[PDB]
Amino acid sequence: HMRITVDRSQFFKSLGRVHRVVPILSNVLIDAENGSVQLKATDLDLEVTESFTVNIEKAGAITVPAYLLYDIVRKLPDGSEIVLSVDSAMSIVSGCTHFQLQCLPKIDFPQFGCRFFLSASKLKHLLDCTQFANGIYFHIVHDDVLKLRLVATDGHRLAQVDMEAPSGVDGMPGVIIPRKAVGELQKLLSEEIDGDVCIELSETKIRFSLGSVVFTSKLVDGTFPDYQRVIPLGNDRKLIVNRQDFSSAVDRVSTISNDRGRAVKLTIEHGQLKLVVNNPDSGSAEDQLAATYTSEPLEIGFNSRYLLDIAGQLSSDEMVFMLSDAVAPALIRDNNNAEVLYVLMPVRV
Amino acid sequence: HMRITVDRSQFFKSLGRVHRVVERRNTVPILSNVLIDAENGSVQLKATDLDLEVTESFTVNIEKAGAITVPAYLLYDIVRKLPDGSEIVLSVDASAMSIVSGCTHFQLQCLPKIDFPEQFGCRFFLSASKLKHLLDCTQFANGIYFHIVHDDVLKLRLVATDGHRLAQVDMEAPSGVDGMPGVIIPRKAVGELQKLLSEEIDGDVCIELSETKIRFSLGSVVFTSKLVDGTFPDYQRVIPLGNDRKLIVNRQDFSSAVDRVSTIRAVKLTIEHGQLKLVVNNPDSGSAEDQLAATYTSEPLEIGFNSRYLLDIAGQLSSDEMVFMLSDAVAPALIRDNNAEVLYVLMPVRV
Repeated sequence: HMRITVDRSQFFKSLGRVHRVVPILSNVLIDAENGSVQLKATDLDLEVTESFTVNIEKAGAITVPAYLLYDIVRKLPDGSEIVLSVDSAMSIVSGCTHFQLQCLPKIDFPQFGCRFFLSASKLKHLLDCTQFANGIYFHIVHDDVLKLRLVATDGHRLAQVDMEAPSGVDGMPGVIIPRKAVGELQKLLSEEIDGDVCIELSETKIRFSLGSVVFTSKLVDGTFPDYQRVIPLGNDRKLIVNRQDFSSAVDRVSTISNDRGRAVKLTIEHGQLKLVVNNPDSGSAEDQLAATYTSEPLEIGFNSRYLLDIAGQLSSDEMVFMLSDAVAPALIRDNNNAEVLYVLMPVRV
Repeated sequence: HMRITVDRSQFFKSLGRVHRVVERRNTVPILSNVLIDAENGSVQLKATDLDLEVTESFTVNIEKAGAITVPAYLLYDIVRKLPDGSEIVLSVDASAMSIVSGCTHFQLQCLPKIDFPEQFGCRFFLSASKLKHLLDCTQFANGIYFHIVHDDVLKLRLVATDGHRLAQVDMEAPSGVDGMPGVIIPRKAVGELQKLLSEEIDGDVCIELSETKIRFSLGSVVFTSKLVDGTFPDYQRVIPLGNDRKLIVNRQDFSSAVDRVSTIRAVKLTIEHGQLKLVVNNPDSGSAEDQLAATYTSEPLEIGFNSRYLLDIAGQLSSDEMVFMLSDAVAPALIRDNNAEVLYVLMPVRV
């Protein structure tokens, strides 16, 4: 048998962590042993586990559907006490509400060279800097000062972010993290308070331990083509604008093409910036802001949403552009931090 | 040719009221636009899907009077993103409109007003709260029948039914109703109307009904709708007459208990003397069980209903107690409050 008694709210919280991530694959395992209960589920490519300490009346395990169970505890009265028992039929009891679910036994349920730690907030920032740009490149750069670097690119468009690497990294290889795994991790980092994250990397998998939670993912098969090939080296013209004034301005003019005319034209003059979106079926838009520009006037266009993601992820009051012509990729960075760097393909305007 | 300066937020609010009616999927280009008529110190927005029309007016200091028709979703999405509390300047020089907010400048493709489409025997008034109350009781149950019953005391009554499943709500009739007939209001108009009353303060609503149309003026807003062609059946045939067994339960304990067991759509109610067990079954998922306190002294009954229809009825009933008028497991149930102004009829299901 198996029998445990849990606080409803503490159990509902513990359950939303595994909520997001084949009859056995829609279920979730509950293992009760040694004064702590561990919830666990997997999609073969990922695995999330959350454990909370509770007094356990009898030890055992069962595999039960996941979304249904989340929905039951959602409706169970707050702060109530739930009793979970077996006698492939699991019983739930909260007051006179007595459920009985169809289950599956645990038996049907499925070396780390590197190990170091990083704050959860610092971790999520690096992913948010790259998530909006296959996978993200996880490697170290040997620059006298080790820099842990993430790189995401799409042919020529690219996003790269660097940070001072912590102890235990030396010797870590270069691995590719699935985009599926990144999203589930930033969801996991959004739903917890800041803390320490233990990153352990094996031959095939990488694991993130955040206290109660442990997330695990397979890795991508392949090699990354030295992304430095797509980054421009000598972009002569330098342009500076207020980041918040710029985001808002880009936000306004792109409304006259909610559709495929997401392109916006940047007319660049000395210390001035005119923005131009046109739509033959909708009309024209215009805005102007003050810029720090002393190069040859340029007219170049970009995608509206790809800008607001980059600007959404930059942090200084000022935005920096390293440009060439209307056809060459731009280089976008902050004015105070060379931690992150972006490369954006121009579009025809 | 026209020039006005409006507060953005007050204009965004004024714009969300008529926002919904515009048919985004419409093919004719003027039907996706919205008319703005500027005259006599107030700005009136108006739009239609041929079947409905909303107009809303707000007072503005007006530099120049004139009119133009501008696409709606484009403009709604634009004004949403403009900084709050700002002032917007809207200009013509037809089918060419200029917008100015700071250094932002738009120029939209429009159509002149002349291209926009254009007697009420009955007229009476109703409190805004009481009106929305009558529809929320009915919305979840084509159209709904609008009529009065002459019961020595006139009773303004709303009826919506699905064969035997039915919803009826009565109210003391106001001045000016005598002579108003019975009309059917499209379900399209009801939903759009319940939204308009959620976004306005309580007040008095002027209902004007003609031979073919009915109009609702709620202060700033003016809503008008076509009526349905057809016949409504004589719903008194549908309401059960002699349901012997009567059962009373706590409304919120009942909703919550039904909500909890319905997580696993029919639920079986085993009714005994002073006892009520709730049971949902699922061969592919399993079973649920609950028990609640009931006021039952009739012959024990086992009868089932749809889970979602209960939570709407209990969601719309208002006393602590819910009442059921039953016969056997196959005869329709009658649910009432204890203020019996409204009543529901639900077909049972096999459980």
